[PDB]
Amino acid sequence: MATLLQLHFAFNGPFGDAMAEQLKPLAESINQEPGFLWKVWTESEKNHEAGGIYLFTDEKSALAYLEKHTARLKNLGVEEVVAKVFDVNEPLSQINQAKLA
Amino acid sequence: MATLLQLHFAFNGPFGDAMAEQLKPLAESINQEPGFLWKVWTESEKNHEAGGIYLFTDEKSALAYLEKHTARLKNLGVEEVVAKVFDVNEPLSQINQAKLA
Repeated sequence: MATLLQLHFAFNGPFGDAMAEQLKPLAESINQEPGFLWKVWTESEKNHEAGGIYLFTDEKSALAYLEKHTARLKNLGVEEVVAKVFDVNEPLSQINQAKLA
Repeated sequence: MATLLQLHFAFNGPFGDAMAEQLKPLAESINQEPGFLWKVWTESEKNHEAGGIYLFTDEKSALAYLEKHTARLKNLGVEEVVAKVFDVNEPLSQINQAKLA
């Protein structure tokens, strides 16, 4: 469905490599979630947060699947994954057309 | 600096039009934050959240400016706007090249 979803959590959930390397070949196994369209290529020790915004197979699975990721980090990691699915509010795209033009 | 920042708060902070319409001409006055590159074109009543991810003049001003937005909504709105600046973790961009290719 090419849904754009927010998916991020605090760093020090895993040590970090779980994202930087171990996300690539183990994502479907470790987090147990596919993604379908693309994956999260975000990590920020300086921000103490790891994750970003990426495309998920759909919105409905997306909010349920935060708990998929979260089931790991709630246990050994940190707090919870912040995942929501927003919608495009087109009126304000007027003020978008500077850098994204 | 074309910094990509997360900026979103819960809906029912403003009635909503503060984003949908009133953000466009009043953004610099209401929130009193410029943005520079582009603005946030997100609104989601179904998610009960309003805001998204957009480019800010820089990261340093970005985390300080959450409180700019927040000084309004902490007073009359909802909780606090969620704003963080993440970084690009390029090794996982391998798994990005499906839909963003």
